[PDB]
Amino acid sequence: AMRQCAIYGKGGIGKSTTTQNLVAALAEMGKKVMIVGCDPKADSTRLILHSKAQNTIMEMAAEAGTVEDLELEDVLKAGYGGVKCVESGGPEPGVGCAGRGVITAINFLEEEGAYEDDLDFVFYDVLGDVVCGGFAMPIRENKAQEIYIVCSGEMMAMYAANNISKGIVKYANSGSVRLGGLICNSRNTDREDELIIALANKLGTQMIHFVPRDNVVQRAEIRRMTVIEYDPKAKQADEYRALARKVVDNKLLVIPNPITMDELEELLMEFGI
Amino acid sequence: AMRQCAIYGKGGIGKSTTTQNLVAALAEMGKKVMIVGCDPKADSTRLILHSKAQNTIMEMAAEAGTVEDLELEDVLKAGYGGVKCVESGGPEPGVGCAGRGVITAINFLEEEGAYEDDLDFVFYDVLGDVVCGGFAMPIRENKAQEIYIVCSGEMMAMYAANNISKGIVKYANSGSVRLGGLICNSRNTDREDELIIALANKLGTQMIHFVPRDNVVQRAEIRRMTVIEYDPKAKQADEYRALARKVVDNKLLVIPNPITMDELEELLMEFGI
Ligand SMILES: Nc1ncnc2c1ncn2[C@@H]1O[C@H](COP(=O)(O)OP(=O)(O)O)[C@@H](O)[C@H]1O
Ligand SMILES: Nc1ncnc2c1ncn2[C@@H]1O[C@H](COP(=O)(O)OP(=O)(O)O)[C@@H](O)[C@H]1O
Ligand SMILES: [Mg+2]
Ligand SMILES: [Mg+2]
Repeated sequence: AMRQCAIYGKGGIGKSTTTQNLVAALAEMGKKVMIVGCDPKADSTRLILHSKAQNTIMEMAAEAGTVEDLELEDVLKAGYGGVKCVESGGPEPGVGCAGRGVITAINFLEEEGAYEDDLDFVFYDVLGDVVCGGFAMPIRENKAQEIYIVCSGEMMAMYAANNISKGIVKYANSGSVRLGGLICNSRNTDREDELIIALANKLGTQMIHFVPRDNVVQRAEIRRMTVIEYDPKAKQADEYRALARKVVDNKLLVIPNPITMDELEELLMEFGI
Repeated sequence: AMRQCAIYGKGGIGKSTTTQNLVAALAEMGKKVMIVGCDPKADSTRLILHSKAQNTIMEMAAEAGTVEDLELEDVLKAGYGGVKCVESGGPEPGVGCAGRGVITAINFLEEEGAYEDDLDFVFYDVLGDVVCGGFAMPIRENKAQEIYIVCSGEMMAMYAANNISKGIVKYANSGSVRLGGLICNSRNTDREDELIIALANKLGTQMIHFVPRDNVVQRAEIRRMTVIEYDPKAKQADEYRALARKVVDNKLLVIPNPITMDELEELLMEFGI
């Protein structure tokens, strides 16, 4: 078996930094992991591959003729800890549907046998500002059973978490997609941990980890690495190791309870952020 | 004539706060303005209307039967300074296309004669994390001739500005949609103004104004008002008045020059943010 997890959240909140560092810690632990980038920014694998980014399935299919002319060994690339990496891509802005590459990529990976038994985890890194088209497909089509939402005390980040939760509820009658937890990516504000714990409780889930804001992230990313690889002794490395451990051990997967706008505003008012 | 302007940018960057405060300053100046909300969050008019939010065209059409059973006087609501307000709405998460309500709303407003000659400005407040579907329609279908992008020194906010610019270039052979400027909504970081000026120059536009981060915004919004209405003597009120004046006087509308990821990273590296 393998656990299929998707990391959702608003743009800029820390999905790709958190996912790649979490996955590096899992690989350091001995797990076999694949990352599938589902964000048109297409830089969700650069820290594993030590790269600028990664050429996308959409791009490679266009140069090869069809997606059928691609081989899995041409598209999947291995980096730190043997983590396997692939990027979906998407159409250029103003053209088509921004999420159409996610559908092409996930179907290609399934057909070409990328979901080999020795994998322990697959992580999809998914744009979450809209929940439609290919960005909704991991939920609609039962591709990611465990959704973890990266957020912060920022109202827009919590709004996005509630919006993604509504999409999970909408498809609860089919498949087995569930909310596994919230990950707080700190803005270095007071009581922020308590705020995200309270939001998780209202939704029916948990805060799986509070990730501190730490400048070592920027120093590692300037060098195209995870903190795990760049400085294994860093305090922040131990934070990602704690997050990875709790994801491995997590057994709470729920159909969430989305909240009203009044509840959100009451949370922010109360915690004085 | 009326000037048709759209405010784009990543989620949470300050589109709705900036737009409503800019428009309030325009109304204080004697201009007649309409705001059209084109973001599914649907709170783009609350500070003009002193409201929680505003019921959307999608919602009202569903309760009335069809969009044809709606009258313009039922949908448009006037608030501070006589500013007229309407919200598009959108489908619930996981269902349909998140931008489909924008198409319905703009077509309804055009057909029902909302673009009456005495209007001086229309502002569309548009989600900009993806440029597709209804969110691309103001550009694709020539609805907003003047695009102003709210951003900040945050890499994701500048990436979004570049992405929106690519969509403008894609439709430059038809209609007259142009980039009018960047608005820096400060994160209170050093040389941030210089950073956004440099980005604007690379794209071929200008920084039309640097909006400071000021807690009076939160104090005004807790009371469902613009800063213009809440505290007309505030320093921040004068900032929005300066922004409004420069939008009125702006004559630079360009087909922008999108930049590469290397150029963006060089900007951040250089300005040491
Ligand atoms: N815990 C953290 N501490 C410091 N910087 C962070 C942290 N998490 C994310 N960042 C920075 O935030 C920016 C955006 O993160 P990213 O993972 O690219 O967001 P997303 O993938 O959600 O768009 C990156 O520059 C990243 O280095
Ligand atoms: N200049 C500013 N100073 C202080 N707070 C701001 C400023 N601009 C925006 N905000 C706050 O940022 C948050 C998001 O702004 P908003 O306009 O709702 O973003 P968007 O419409 O782009 O999603 C709001 O809570 C708003 O009060
Ligand atoms: Mg990312
Ligand atoms: Mg808004």
